[PDB]
Amino acid sequence: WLLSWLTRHSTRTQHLSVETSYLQHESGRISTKFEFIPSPGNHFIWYQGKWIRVERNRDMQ
Amino acid sequence: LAMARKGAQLGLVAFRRHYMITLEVPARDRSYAWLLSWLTRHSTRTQHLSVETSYLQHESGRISTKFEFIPSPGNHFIWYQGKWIRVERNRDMQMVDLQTGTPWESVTFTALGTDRKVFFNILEEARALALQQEEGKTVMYTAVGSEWRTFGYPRRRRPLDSVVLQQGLADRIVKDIREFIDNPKWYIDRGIPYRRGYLLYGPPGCGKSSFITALAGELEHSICLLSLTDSSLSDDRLNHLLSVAPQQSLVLLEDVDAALTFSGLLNALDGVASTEARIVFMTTNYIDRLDPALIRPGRVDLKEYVGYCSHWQLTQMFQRFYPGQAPSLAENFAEHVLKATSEISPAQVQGYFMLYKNDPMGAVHNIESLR
Amino acid sequence: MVDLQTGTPWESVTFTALGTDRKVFFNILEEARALALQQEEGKTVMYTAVGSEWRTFGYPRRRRPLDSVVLQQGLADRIVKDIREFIDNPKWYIDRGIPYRRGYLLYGPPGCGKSSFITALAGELEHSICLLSLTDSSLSDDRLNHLLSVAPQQSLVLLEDVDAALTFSGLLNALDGVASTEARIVFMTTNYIDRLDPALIRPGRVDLKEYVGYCSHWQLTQM
Amino acid sequence: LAMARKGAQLGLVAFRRHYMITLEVPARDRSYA
Ligand SMILES: Nc1ncnc2c1ncn2[C@@H]1O[C@H](COP(=O)(O)OP(=O)(O)O)[C@@H](O)[C@H]1O
Ligand SMILES: Nc1ncnc2c1ncn2[C@@H]1O[C@H](COP(=O)(O)OP(=O)(O)O)[C@@H](O)[C@H]1O
Ligand SMILES: [Mg+2]
Ligand SMILES: [Mg+2]
Repeated sequence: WLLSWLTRHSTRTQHLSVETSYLQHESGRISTKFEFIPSPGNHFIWYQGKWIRVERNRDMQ
Repeated sequence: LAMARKGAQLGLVAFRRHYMITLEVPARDRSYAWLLSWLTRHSTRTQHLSVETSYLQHESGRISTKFEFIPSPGNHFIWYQGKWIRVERNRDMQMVDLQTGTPWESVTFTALGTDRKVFFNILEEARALALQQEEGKTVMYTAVGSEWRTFGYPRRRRPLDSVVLQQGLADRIVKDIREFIDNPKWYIDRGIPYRRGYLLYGPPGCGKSSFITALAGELEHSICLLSLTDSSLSDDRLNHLLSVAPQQSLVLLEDVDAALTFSGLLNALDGVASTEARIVFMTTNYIDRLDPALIRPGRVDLKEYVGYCSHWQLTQMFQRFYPGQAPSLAENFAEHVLKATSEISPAQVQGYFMLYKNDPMGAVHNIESLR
Repeated sequence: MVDLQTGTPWESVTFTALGTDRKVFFNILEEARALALQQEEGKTVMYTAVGSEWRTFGYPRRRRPLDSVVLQQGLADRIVKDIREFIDNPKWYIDRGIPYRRGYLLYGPPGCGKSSFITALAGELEHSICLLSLTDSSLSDDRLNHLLSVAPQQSLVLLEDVDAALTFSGLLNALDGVASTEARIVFMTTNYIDRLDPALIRPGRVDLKEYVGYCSHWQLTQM
Repeated sequence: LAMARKGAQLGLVAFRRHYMITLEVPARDRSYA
């Protein structure tokens, strides 16, 4: 929910990661749609208030 | 102090650069194959490559081995519409436990340009490649009691050009069925059951069951074969099986003339308490046993007769079984064939060419044996 | 660490060359494949129908070479050409609406090599065999239609002593069934051709009639 | 300071060699045998 809102709200973003939907229904029918979310790192977005620092970071766990 | 001040400024500059740069990272999301395959085709001149081996050991003693090459761990430089792009595939100290116990893999694409219209094309190209590589197959379903299960391997799609009927006879049915799939809102909004009826009738061996087999493969739909001569089939067995049919499928009935009763067939064909997106096809070798009121709109939305071979069917079938021949040979043949036979079904034309496979001119000189 | 198989270190092998041409490694991988495949030798796996299902029958037999069954000259090559033409041309059938199936009939005196040759032919083409004798007691009309409808890919169907044929009327959909799998080759063996109907051996059901006779002068020199 | 200066020049030369050097790596894809 959060990630979808981020992409919808910004509409103008640089670092993005690709998630692929492989809805291979058992009929030979393959349905593929692309859902875009921000990539590994930090982003800045504009809201009613001042610029907000958003960060998505990976760990060793 | 001096080093710390220099380091902080550098990092800030990189972030500003990142805004005017571009980064994409996919991690084991089944995008690797599509992206990587496009990369090798696009570069054509590459140094560091890794080998993935395909071991398609079909159970027949047959071992099939092919090598698929992809770039190795590290970085590469490619030339595109924009300025030179730095592509890197890098390994990490983290580990995946899901599939095979292998290192986590990250692929990063960094470009000089500030326009993001480029990658939309790149991803789509990979989808085109992956679907071009794979070939569609029609999945067949067989009723095992009250449920459906896959039957053998996915069969290869018989092309629609093989079943050769009169001109405009195949195109009129295609228009009706393509309209049904592309308009799901017109039905439910108006409370109409989202179902479409079709009937093909005629003498045996005309192509009633032949055409329906090839139509589903073109539309990327499955088929539910059902002969009305089974011994373990009853009335209650059939009502359930037609309600749990896979989506994007066509229901086929063979030799409806032997109807099971006629009065009990009403609620079976058009049941209000039934699923949506159901397409039914009906084939009967003898129309002289069905009631004319059975084929009205609501149950059958298009009546069409499938007759013997016409001149249009003979000229085209002669070119399928004997390609590369002169057009005049596909006129002397169709001329004398109809002159020696009053009525001839395609099943007899399909079997006659089996005596002279890939042997033109023999069919014109040996028409009298068909008496 | 690998947790999949055995708890071993993950292993990577690197080949590094100074030269700028990539023609070298293409040869290296190919030679390695040849070495491993030369060592192993293929075996023909035999399958037997136990009622309505299929089960393995004994161990994989050692492939009897095709030169062991010694028939007249040109008889082994004509059958190889006909069946290799069928396997290597799957597009010629479906495009023309013909069922992708091939019929074969072998007739002659008993003990001439009809069933012997079929054992060696599948080994040459690296195909399996589905043994089926026409003397079973639990076999009926519907029982045979099911077994013939799920054939393994790259396999040959064998029939023993077709002369003693289960009913004849129910055999029509069994021989040429529209609802059957693709890439299916059927073989028929009868020790007496004087019991089959002439309309039973037409194209569509039987695509090649072949007689197996006694030893000629050429066969004695080779044996 | 000294260490940082030396590393930058050396590392770049290797990258130039990477284009002029071919590499093949298989990883436990049943090609090891
Ligand atoms: N109109 C046609 N064009 C090409 N082939 C046909 C046609 N009609 C029938 N055939 C061939 O006849 C065979 C069986 O036809 P079938 O579907 O059993 O006829 P029906 O279902 O009308 O009794 C198939 O192998 C098919 O290729
Ligand atoms: N043409 C042949 N060449 C070599 N051996 C043969 C030949 N024909 C038959 N045999 C031998 O005969 C035995 C049984 O033959 P079989 O396959 O039962 O004959 P059929 O099946 O024609 O009745 C086998 O041991 C086989 O080695
Ligand atoms: Mg029919
Ligand atoms: Mg015998």
